[PDB]
Amino acid sequence: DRADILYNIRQTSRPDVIPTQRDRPVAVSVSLKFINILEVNEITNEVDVVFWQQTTWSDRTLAWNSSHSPDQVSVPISSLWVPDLAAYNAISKPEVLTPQLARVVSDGEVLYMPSIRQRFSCDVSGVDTESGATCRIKIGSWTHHSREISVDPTDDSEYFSQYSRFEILDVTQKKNSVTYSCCPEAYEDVEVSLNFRKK
Amino acid sequence: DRADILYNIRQTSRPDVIPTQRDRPVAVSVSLKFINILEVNEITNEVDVVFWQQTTWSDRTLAWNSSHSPDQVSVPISSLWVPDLAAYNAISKPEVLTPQLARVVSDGEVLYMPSIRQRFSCDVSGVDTESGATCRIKIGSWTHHSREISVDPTDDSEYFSQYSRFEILDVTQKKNSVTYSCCPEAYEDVEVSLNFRKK
Amino acid sequence: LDRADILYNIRQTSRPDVIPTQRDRPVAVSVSLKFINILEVNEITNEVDVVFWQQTTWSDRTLAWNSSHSPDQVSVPISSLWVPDLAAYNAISKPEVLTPQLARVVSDGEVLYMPSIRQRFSCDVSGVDTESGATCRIKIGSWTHHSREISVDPTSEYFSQYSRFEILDVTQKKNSVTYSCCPEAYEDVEVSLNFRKK
Amino acid sequence: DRADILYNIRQTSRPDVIPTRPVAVSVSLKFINILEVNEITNEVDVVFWQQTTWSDRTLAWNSSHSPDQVSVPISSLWVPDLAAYNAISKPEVLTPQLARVVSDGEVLYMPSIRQRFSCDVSGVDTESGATCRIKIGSWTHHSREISVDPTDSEYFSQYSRFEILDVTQKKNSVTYSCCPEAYEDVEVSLNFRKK
Amino acid sequence: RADILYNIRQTSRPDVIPTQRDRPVAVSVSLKFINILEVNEITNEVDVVFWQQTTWSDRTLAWNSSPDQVSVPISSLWVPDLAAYNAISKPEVLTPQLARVVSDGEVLYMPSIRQRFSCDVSGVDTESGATCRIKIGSWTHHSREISVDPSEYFSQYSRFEILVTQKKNSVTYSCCPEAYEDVEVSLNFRKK
Ligand SMILES: Cn1cncc1/C=C1\CCN=C1c1cccnc1
Ligand SMILES: Cn1cncc1/C=C1\CCN=C1c1cccnc1
Ligand SMILES: Cn1cncc1/C=C1\CCN=C1c1cccnc1
Ligand SMILES: Cn1cncc1/C=C1\CCN=C1c1cccnc1
Ligand SMILES: Cn1cncc1/C=C1\CCN=C1c1cccnc1
Repeated sequence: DRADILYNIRQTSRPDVIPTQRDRPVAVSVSLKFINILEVNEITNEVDVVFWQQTTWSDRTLAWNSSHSPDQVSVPISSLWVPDLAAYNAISKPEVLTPQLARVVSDGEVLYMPSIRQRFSCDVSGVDTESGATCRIKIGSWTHHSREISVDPTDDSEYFSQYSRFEILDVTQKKNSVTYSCCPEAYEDVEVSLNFRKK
Repeated sequence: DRADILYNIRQTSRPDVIPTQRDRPVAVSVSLKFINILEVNEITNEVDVVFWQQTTWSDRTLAWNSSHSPDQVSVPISSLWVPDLAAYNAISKPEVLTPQLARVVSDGEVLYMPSIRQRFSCDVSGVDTESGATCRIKIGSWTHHSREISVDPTDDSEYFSQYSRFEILDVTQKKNSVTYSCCPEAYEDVEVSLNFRKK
Repeated sequence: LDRADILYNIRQTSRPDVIPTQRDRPVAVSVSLKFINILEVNEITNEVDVVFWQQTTWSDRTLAWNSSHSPDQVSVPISSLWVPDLAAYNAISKPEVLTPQLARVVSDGEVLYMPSIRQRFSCDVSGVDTESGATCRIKIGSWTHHSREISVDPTSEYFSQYSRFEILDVTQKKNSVTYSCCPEAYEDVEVSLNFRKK
Repeated sequence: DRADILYNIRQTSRPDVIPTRPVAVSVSLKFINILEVNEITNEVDVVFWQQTTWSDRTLAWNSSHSPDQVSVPISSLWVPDLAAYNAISKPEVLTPQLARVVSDGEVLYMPSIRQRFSCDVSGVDTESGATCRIKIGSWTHHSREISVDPTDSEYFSQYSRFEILDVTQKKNSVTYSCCPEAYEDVEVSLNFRKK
Repeated sequence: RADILYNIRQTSRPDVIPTQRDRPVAVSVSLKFINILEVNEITNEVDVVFWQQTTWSDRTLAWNSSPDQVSVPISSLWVPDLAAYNAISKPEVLTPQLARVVSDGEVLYMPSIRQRFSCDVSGVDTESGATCRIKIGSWTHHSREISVDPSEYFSQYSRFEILVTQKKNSVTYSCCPEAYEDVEVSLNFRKK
């Protein structure tokens, strides 16, 4: 049934179409687990970090009966709709470090969690402070407003490399909504706050 | 129904044909919102900047009925005709940092606004004074002259990063039309004047 | 059967997007790293840049043919094949693959893929100047298939005379790990590269 | 109709087939910037417009009651396999890779390119200047299949650390040891100096 | 000439080694060194530019000699999967990726390549200089499938000078029972 399931997903799902249920927004969960902090610059206020970007959402049309079938499959993301998330204050392309496969569950829920390396512009002052710096990253949909996509956040140092020259103090995630000057609509995002200190 | 709207587009879009409309030029709007200034060099006169390149134009073929269907949708740009804009004094290709989706309205109006990192050759003198420097970026079509394509420009620190170590004194944008030595036709560009200084 | 015939059949039966499980059991991937070079280390940042042959074998019994009177093996580009989704967990760059992306398929269905790879890691570089030397640990495991669908197991001679470093020992350990977020276990091979400066 | 002209092109251009009587290719470089110079390694980094023209009569159409010119993606056209022999990086193409096609089958491709070369940089701080020679030619076509013909500080950047004294172009034929066919190249000479 | 490309597209099998009978494909390789660009005697690494002349025969491509040759995209043809074992970067190919095809089936591919190698740089400044050896061979075809058999274009603006030899070698590795043929290129050069 596993090739069957991939087949059913590809015949049934269009990657270029938002899986909106009954003209409700598509609820996406976003969550970052930091793995490393590689380059910090206090003169230019730029940081280099590696993290797992956990992204989950639902496409109920994908679902299948798993009484005698596998409960899950791994699928190339090029066969799915994936939300067009962006980090607003990113100053580089995000470098994907892991195979780009999503996990689909028989109920129609999807998990995509690449490990990503990326550079951001953010407040770095206090890095050499026992209070540490707090760097804020904002992530949301680039071209879908809140009527279509809604972004909700789900040991902060649990998988953090210990060989990093930095140490994490806390990670906190909060939901925001913003309307920009060019356009009438609002865009939901998550601000992740990364509190870290040099060692 | 968002799916039915998109198939229609995929069927009739013609990515390689200017939606020219009866030998009148396509009227393109171009507008930059500077987001960050990352590096500057007074001796080489080079600049590294991140900006939103907002681009709008009409494709009539793309229109549909929004009465019982949605007003607009996100489309991959690989599925559309896109203006062949180039920045004349660019010295790198643009690194596109965001998903390459454009917004298409049922009236055929297309919005495409990517965050872009690029490096330019321009006048950096003054960057360390209070008066600041004035760097000019020129954007036009590369292969469509005045009759085929027209570009028109349409708060300057509204989206600028507060963690940048530069700041914007003013942004101004004026239209222009130039004939080159090689060929008789004229080309339109938008001239953008970034007046900024080191904080 | 000729080489063309074998490739034709592989293209007819291969399904690059779908794991080739035998009934119930997990695909048993084998992995061993053969280190060729250690190019840049940083004692301050704890980052290494290494070159290695990633020898990877596994079985896809659907590909099999009778080779009594035909070739026993062919080379196939990996896009024609299902390949395991292995990741180095503590890598901080993509793998630069240096060799032609070709796999070797045996008539019984065994597959061998062994790319030469240059990659950068985040590991312990302390003591690289010491007699004890440094011990960098590289962790490799399936990224999206848990232990019931993929298992990985471990299977200095070709290390460059010209590197600025010498190898002391290379050991491997198997781990199985369930993570905070998700209910499954994921297997990996931990390789320990014990090296020091000449 | 402009759509109609492209449709015709797609089913009329064999991108893999040269259209021949050697194809006559015109090459000229208009320099936009000199970005780096390294007097010790003899390396230069430059930005230039590559004007490339050639005829593809197979592509022609009727100009009356018809648009005289269209913009076409080069991926859909044959294009000369030009290469710079003293290049030491791949060309970064800074512009959209579209050609323009006239109704009489004349073709224009003029990308903006950044590229690094190995050439003589001695004298760049001299009043006389330095003279950097770039040689361009077809890589796999000999004289009987392709000839290259060559057709100023005019578009050169005011903000460059350097200025152009003179640009000159010559034609050459060369036979290499490996193969007995002849290859034509246009040698472009750049006399420039630090201001 | 359009017809020849049509046939080649028609009969050419890019993924299938074109072995005749039971014998291996004879691949000729030779490097023409054009430029040595960087050198690091500390790390023993070099960055060079060379032309790689690679030639071999594929008879599924032949035509009744119409002109003798045509230029083809290598994407249209089987190409030998040579790799340089002591490479530490991917090849950066600087020329159009086009192969010349003779009517008899001879194929010639010669790109200009820029690559960094790991080799012996010790003494490059010395009168003796250093000597880098670049080993080149098929990565996944053993000696029964592929056999590999082996200075006037150097740039005068290079900061380096060349005092070049080529040798055949055949290697059986610990993992596997077959032998892999290679060519070792030996290059003695010093700082100018
Ligand atoms: C700045 N920003 C944050 N999240 C999304 C955006 C981009 C905007 C703001 C409004 N218009 C859009 C848009 C619409 C269509 C295509 N691309 C961007
Ligand atoms: C320099 N420039 C500014 N805007 C567009 C250009 C490019 C030029 C100048 C005129 N001829 C063209 C051309 C013609 C055909 C194909 N590509 C470019
Ligand atoms: C950290 N790690 C090691 N091996 C795999 C992972 C990633 C995780 C573990 C939890 N679930 C996954 C997953 C599942 C589906 C898609 N992507 C990631
Ligand atoms: C050095 N050069 C200048 N123009 C062409 C060349 C390359 C050579 C030398 C002769 N024949 C070739 C060739 C033939 C087929 C494919 N690639 C290169
Ligand atoms: C190390 N080396 C030198 N020349 C070729 C090689 C690669 C080898 C050695 C034996 N087995 C392989 C192989 C076989 C199939 C696919 N990939 C690699």
